[PDB]
Amino acid sequence: CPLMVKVLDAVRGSPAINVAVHVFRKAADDTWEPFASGKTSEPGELHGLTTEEEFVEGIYKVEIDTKSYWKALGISPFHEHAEVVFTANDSGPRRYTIAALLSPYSYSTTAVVTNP
Amino acid sequence: CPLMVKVLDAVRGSPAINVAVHVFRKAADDTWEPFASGKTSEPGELHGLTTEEEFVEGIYKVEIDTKSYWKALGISPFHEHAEVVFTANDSGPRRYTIAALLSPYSYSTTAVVTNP
Amino acid sequence: CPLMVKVLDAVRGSPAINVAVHVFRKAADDTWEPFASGKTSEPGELHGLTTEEEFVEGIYKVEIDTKSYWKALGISPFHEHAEVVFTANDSGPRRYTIAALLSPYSYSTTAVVTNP
Amino acid sequence: CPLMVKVLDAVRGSPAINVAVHVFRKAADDTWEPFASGKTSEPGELHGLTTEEEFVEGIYKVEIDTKSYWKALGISPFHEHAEVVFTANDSGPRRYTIAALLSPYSYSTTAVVTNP
Repeated sequence: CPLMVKVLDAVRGSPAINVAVHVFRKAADDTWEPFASGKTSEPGELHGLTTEEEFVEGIYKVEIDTKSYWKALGISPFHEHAEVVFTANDSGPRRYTIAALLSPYSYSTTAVVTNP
Repeated sequence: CPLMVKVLDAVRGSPAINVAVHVFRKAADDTWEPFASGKTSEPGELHGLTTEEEFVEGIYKVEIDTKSYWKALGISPFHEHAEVVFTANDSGPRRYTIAALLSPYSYSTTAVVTNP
Repeated sequence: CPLMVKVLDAVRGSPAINVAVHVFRKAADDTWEPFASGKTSEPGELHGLTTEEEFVEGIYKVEIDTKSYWKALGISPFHEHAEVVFTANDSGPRRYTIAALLSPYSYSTTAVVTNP
Repeated sequence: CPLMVKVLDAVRGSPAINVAVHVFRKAADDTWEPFASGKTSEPGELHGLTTEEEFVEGIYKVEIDTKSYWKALGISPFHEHAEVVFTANDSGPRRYTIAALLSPYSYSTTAVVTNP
């Protein structure tokens, strides 16, 4: 798993479950092309997005469908989605965790990059 | 001001100066049209992006060029930029402050929305 | 002002009004002596806590009564309060802004430190 | 494990390793008495602080020794420590994760409370 997404709900103090997440990779022609997607699990995580072979260096975007999550809870949100845009770099072996901490009018995102 | 952006540096405990900011508005053909741009000042703020008249209802994207900010300080950060995407003015004119708090591998962004 | 506190509500996207704040200073006998207190105003700010003369070097604690804030809105939050503990003025007078961004089960706090 | 602590470094994008963490419980006489402590592991976590039997309802404080962590990295920090103060509540079965995301001049803390 070179790429995992973890989403937390700062209002309820809980994993954010059933959050849609879409990953895109920037193509040679500079448009965003679909790469992987899924929905977060009960632990708030999305595993199995990609493989070491497929996850080559390049620019990626992770879009987290925050608005739909809040709407499901009846809470009026600010953002359409949370967007995380980064370059994958081969720099020796690496695993990327993209974490997001959600509130209705605020989010934080952190990258935890480790070497197994 | 109907739209202001404020950027803070969590490493230095200071406003983030000279950060480039680009604002886009989603067009009828679902493309991101350039709307406004500027750079943060010494207090870490960007004022004067738009006017109440020009700032109509729509979906806006505020792009904060965090990578260039970090690189100029000698840090190779994780993200390319911070993106903030939101519907504005859909229940009438509001004033929006988009704040961002920057660290090399993490950022948070908050919206403060007031009714004039 | 040598010390200002600003508090934002991440649920509502608004300043956090009427939040009680208590400031302490560590005494020679290592107890926390009351230093100043107040409540945030409509812009979510608390000004006028102290003066450059009174705000000597020391270890200070800013206690933000977040629990009472949430409870008044109908939310049972996780934390009792937010505590911010720091050495101040040890390389001469500075101006400190202590910011806090509140959610029911999460908060962040940032310091912006400037030299007048 | 009814109580776990997880600490992340927002500057390096990594778990925060070898961070001292002290837990206190508020005694009948209203003073803070030592309850548990340890240092974070390579994954940035501290497990095994307490047991279900010992972790009774009451007010707890988790102190995270952030200053020492930054100092070890040669980075000048703002806070003496990060302090998390909360009431443990029996509300059916519960597991508490106290997460902290560290920057030199800012931290966030989140409680993730789940039911196994």
